[PDB]
Amino acid sequence: TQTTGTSQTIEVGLWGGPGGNAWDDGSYTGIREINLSHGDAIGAFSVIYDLNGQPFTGPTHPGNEPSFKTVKITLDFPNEFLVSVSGYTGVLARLATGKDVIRSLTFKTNKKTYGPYGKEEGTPFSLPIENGLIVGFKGRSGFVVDAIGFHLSL
Amino acid sequence: TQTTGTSQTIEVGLWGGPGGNAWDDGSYTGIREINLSHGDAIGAFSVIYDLNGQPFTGPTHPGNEPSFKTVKITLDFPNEFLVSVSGYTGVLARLATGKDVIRSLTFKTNKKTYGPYGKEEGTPFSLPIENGLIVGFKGRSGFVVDAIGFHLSL
Amino acid sequence: TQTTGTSQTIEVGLWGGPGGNAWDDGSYTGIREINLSHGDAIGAFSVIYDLNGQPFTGPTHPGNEPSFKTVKITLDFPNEFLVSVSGYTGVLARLATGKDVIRSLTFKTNKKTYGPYGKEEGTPFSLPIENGLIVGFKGRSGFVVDAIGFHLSL
Amino acid sequence: TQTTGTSQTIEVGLWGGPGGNAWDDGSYTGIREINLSHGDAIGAFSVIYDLNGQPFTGPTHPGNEPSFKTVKITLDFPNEFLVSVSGYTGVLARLATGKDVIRSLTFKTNKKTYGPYGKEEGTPFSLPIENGLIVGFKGRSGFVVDAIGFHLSL
Ligand SMILES: OC[C@H]1O[C@H](O)[C@@H](O)[C@@H](O)[C@@H]1O
Ligand SMILES: OC[C@H]1O[C@H](O)[C@@H](O)[C@@H](O)[C@@H]1O
Ligand SMILES: OC[C@H]1O[C@H](O)[C@@H](O)[C@@H](O)[C@@H]1O
Repeated sequence: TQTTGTSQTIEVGLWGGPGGNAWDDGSYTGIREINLSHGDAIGAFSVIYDLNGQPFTGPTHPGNEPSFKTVKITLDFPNEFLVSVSGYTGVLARLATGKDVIRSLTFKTNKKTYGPYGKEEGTPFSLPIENGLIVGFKGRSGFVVDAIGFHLSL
Repeated sequence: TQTTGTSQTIEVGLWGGPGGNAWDDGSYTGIREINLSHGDAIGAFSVIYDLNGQPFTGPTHPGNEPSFKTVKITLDFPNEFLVSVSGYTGVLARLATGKDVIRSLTFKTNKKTYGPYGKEEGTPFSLPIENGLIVGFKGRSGFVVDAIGFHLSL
Repeated sequence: TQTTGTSQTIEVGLWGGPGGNAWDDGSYTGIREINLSHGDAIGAFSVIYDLNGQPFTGPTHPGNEPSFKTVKITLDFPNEFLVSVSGYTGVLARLATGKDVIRSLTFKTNKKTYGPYGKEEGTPFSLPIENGLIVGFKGRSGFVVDAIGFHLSL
Repeated sequence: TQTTGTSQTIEVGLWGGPGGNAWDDGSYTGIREINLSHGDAIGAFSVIYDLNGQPFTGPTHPGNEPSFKTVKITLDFPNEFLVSVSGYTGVLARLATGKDVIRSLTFKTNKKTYGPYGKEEGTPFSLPIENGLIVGFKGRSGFVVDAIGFHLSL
């Protein structure tokens, strides 16, 4: 029985720690571009989604670490799409929190692999996808990316 | 196995005739407002969708009947949502095509009923929903709304 | 946020009256065969669903009209599937209920059309499908099929 | 547009190695009971799924480990359901294959945590779920569980 007016999607995650502040881009129809920054961890994470055949810039999550290396991943949408997302979660000493954050991220599409970005240290995690698509990102950010999760759809 | 980068939704319809030009707004996360015009049939039809908590103006489908009366259905989103859409499909004498067009439309939410709009003549049709939501509209339009269909999602 | 252990599917309908007793076959992987009976209305209705590549006999809804013509619709699963279900709802005088029942049903697959079964009198209804599949039937039955609805899935 | 009569679900995984023989239980509407055996790895793995309110015995994947202790996880379905499945993948010396297998598994429902089962050695993996349900299991098995994956649905 329907009890709310907002549609929903399957959501997996989050991988990472409880620090930072929660954010959720919601869901769209695909992924066109990913902009992130990295160093000893993943700092910024912002996405340009596809919305019914046209680009749609999602809310930004730059974090507050200005010294990281910036990276732009432009996917050959719609022929190229993610088939796997993996990374590492662990404590970053200079944060003085003792709580896990996203240390590294790797993006694998049906065409190639982007990454690893950041530092592969801590506990690894991976989300291989056999059927379906990531149609949205969610997570937690403070100084850097604390945690990440994904909205999935057929 | 995934073979495309564009996600999908269930699609039902179309109800109505083969006339006019086909249109499809695509899919979103909900419905915020519906703007239509009616006389001896449904003329204009445009929707303001919800996209992850923010309104998104969908493509317009004004048709071409300057004499029709305009109507604005502003839903109390997300608390209020459609639980049924019904209407009538039939020929319009002045079109002299022998083909059906959307003569009438009635929108029923969990809070109230809007309509009927237009003229309830021809063959009735209806889409009562028990679980899930309409997250997008599609159809065909010329001078009036020739046909209509819906994208559905949980 | 998940709150129950039972998965769900989009559900449309019901079309028909409030008489008889409610039933819901639930959802499966597809439809292999439909067995029904018809005369001046639709009497018995039971389905052989597909459950992950193997047939699964669904709950029976025999009704109580022994005089009806019995029909078996064996689909060439999985290449053949329903793209539309339509019919008529209305009062059947002899039932002495004054409530609408399923007077007629027509099943259209991508290969051919089965029916019309029963009597095409009353109010028509139709569910044409552009994307997705009927993966389960639900409704209400007494001596005949009082109402019917469908579970949809990609 | 629909082009096949077989419905589908999102599928994630597999986690583990390439050894053993592939299997896929397919999808259902829930999980009632999980049966497995464990020692220095996960040996047997079977499930009693829910299929529209009734139990459905899933295909068996006993592997072949006489010394492994057997566990029967009977969930308080439908109120109790998995919110996370995690474990470890890695080589098991005695198998003499040099390929990764499922060394350990932990099941976390909204009520309690079951496990860890087996030995937490090798590379960890985890599937936390925020929205949706695991409605089917798939993987590869030989003497033990070589790999595992999941079918997800709302
Ligand atoms: O983002 C990493 C870290 O940044 C700051 O130290 C704070 O916002 C923490 O709460 C957060 O965990
Ligand atoms: O099925 C038609 C009719 O059969 C019986 O008379 C009863 O079960 C009614 O409630 C039902 O409407
Ligand atoms: O299951 C572990 C192992 O068992 C046997 O040795 C074979 O079936 C292998 O292919 C498999 O990897």
